Amino acid sequence: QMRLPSADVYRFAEPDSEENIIFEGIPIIKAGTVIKLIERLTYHMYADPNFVRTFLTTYRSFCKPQELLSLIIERFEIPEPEPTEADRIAIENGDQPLSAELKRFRKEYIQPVQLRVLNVCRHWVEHHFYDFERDAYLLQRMEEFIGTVRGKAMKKWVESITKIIQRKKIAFQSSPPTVEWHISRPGHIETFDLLTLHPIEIARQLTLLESDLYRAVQPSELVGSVWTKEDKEINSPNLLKMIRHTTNLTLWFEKCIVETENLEERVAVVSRIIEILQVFQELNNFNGVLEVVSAMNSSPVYRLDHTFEQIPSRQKKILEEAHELSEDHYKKYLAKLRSINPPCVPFFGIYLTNILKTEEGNPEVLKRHGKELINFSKRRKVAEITGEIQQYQNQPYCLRVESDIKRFFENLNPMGNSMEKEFTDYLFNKSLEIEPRNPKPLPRFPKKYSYPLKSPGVRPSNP
Repeated sequence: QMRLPSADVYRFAEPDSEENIIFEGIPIIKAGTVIKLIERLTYHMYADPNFVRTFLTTYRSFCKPQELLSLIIERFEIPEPEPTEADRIAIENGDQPLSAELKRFRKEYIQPVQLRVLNVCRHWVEHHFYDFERDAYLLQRMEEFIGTVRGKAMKKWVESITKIIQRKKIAFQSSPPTVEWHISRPGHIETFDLLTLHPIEIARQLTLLESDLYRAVQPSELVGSVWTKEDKEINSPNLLKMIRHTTNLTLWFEKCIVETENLEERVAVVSRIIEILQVFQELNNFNGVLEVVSAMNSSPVYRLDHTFEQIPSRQKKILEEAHELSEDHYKKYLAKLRSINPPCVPFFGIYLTNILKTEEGNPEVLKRHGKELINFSKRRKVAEITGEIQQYQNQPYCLRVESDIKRFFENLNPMGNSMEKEFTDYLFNKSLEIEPRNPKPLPRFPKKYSYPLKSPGVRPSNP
């Protein structure tokens, strides 16, 4: 083969050994030092698409962005062998032509490695620009590096990378159905509520909202269970925003239910929420369907036997059928998802559960002769889970946004100023009040709504 740089001048020349890289054409990396991982992330022998994508999605769980950039730049700066004093003089004179060995080295090692590095930089800014958005110094270094790279073969890469960075920094194929209105009138946000807005529109606007929340979540926000750790707000902003939306919506449904003390009005409320679930299902917004199921199964709501006994049989069946989605480890849901095409808002809860388990259930590193190697197979397993999330992030819903309804829901704050525990306890105590435990009979309560409770139904007013 050909002689690579000396270890005392280039760190990525160290031959592979059982102590620096472990494998599972193109072998699969199981573990290794950051150095070897980076070496293979830009291997000169061949391209490694799957490793590049997996590495860029999960590296933060084992290497800082600043250090990664330093490492790939260090990788890029390949030194050439130093000449002797005899060779130096031989060059001043016209003694010999350019070393065929050096020519080969430049062509077979340096150029290919350098191109691999630029390919990583390209994928980095294209799929994970948020690293540079969150760290200005990082963006400066990258731009400085790319901005000084010079070479005929690399010009095209510099151009491409530069274009992506620029556009990142600055930053209906069909007629949608007519917006539906019920009691509340357009523009009159003061009357907006669960029973006053049209159930169809509540479902549509929530689907649009949830679709956007979903599409913004990046896989790296789940890697290393970072959304549950100290720097969660920085590493998982999009994921938290969606989780919080879900918590708030579920709590809002529960709230609407238990605060409606009159039995007939509460039955009306539950029935309307189920109608909303019907439209969520209609739009393939499983996230929404399950938020409803979650509310119905909550401590304060599930125990309201007199309320569920009073809802229409047809809706009891509709709720039962949807409830089956989560049953037995989401067996029915997972099967249903496999044959679904977008637009769709998948249930996210499952991804979080699986990752938490995979993250806790696997070792951060792998011991070899006492040396800690990064367990890359673990990262590949997590990437397998997150890779599924991106499936429905590219197709928008053909539904028109209603800015006022959208705002109403973006601002939902069921808990008011009270805290989590305090509110959850309040809801359960409200449940016990409207439907007391066994011995005590069901007390009657006065109506709280002054408008009709009759639902307009979930069939769009197309005519």
